[PDB]
Amino acid sequence: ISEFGSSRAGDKPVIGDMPAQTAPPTTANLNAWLNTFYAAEEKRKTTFPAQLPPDAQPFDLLVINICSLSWSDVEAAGLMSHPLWSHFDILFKHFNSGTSYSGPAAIRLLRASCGQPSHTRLYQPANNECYLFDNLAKLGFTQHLMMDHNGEFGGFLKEVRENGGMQSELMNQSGLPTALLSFDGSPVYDDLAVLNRWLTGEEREANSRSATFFNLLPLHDGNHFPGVSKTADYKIRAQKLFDELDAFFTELEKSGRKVMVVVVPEHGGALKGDRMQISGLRDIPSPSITNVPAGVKFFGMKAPHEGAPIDINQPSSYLAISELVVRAVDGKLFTEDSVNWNKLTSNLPQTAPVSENANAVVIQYQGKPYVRLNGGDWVPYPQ
Ligand SMILES: [Zn+2]
Repeated sequence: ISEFGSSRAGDKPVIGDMPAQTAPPTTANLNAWLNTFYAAEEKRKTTFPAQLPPDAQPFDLLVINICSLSWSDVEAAGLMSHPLWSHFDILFKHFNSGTSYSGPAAIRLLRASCGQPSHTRLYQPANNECYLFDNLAKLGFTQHLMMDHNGEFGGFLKEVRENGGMQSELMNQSGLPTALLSFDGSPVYDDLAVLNRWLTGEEREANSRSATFFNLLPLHDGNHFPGVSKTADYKIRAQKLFDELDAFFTELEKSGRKVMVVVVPEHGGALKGDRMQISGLRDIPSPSITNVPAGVKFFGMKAPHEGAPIDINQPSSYLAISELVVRAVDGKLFTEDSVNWNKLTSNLPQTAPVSENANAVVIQYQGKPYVRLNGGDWVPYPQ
């Protein structure tokens, strides 16, 4: 409503998804903006239904959470035209991962059903309604945890269990082929083999509903082919991963199963360095590191999406993934003769691109990036 417009009697105040940035960019104003962002975010949640309707349709949710993959990395690797990108139904162009470290990224994704917390708040219990997989478990979705690695490094599996709330045994990894040896010496299993094992298991369950969290490490720095001294080239590993995901999408299409696949990277690999951070360093969660390619694809729909993916251009983060899940949770979109793809992809929650690690916050303010180290004065991020 403009200055000489009127609201209607009884109108609620309109709550914007992103707090305004009209004040000049001083330390005090950027500090105040961040506190305003935290306040607004803490009031945001996806509301799941109390129970599924009796005519709900079972399907499987598979969340594919990829370490060390940002749009900047895809560009630097020369992989923007890989066929995988064109295979999604929905593709986010300004999805912010909120952090540049793996543990906090996974916790943020597991807490996708509420607005974005400060880094501090990630490591304290959240409201039960914030845990996406718990919301689904409540509605009868079997929970699965899957990885292409053992989760030992960095206490990652412990963080997923303790702070992410995912209290499920790691799916059996015995007999899987090894694709890489990790920077810590342990195996990174072949992703197509992990996904095919998942697909056989789900196929054993029938018209079950299930929700799987799958974390993938092949793009992490320091990974090598067994016996090879040098770190495998990033673009070779990324091509291999994208070819395996595309092959799996083909397998999923052939299966006829109803599946919602969400691909959401944790954070970038810092393949292309910048003034402050040489290639591979990611202690500051810069815009390049945190703008990641998130996508959604539906399989087994009576009326599948045709043509190129629907681009979501607005600033987004995990809350938008949770909203797409609740829009799908009754399974009815899978059996509709005609889907309103506009409505399905419109009015998704927008989230300002704020990113944090324990010691640093990065924001965009009036279109420019700033960093705050340990609660001190804001400084322009040097890009
Ligand atoms: Zn990671």
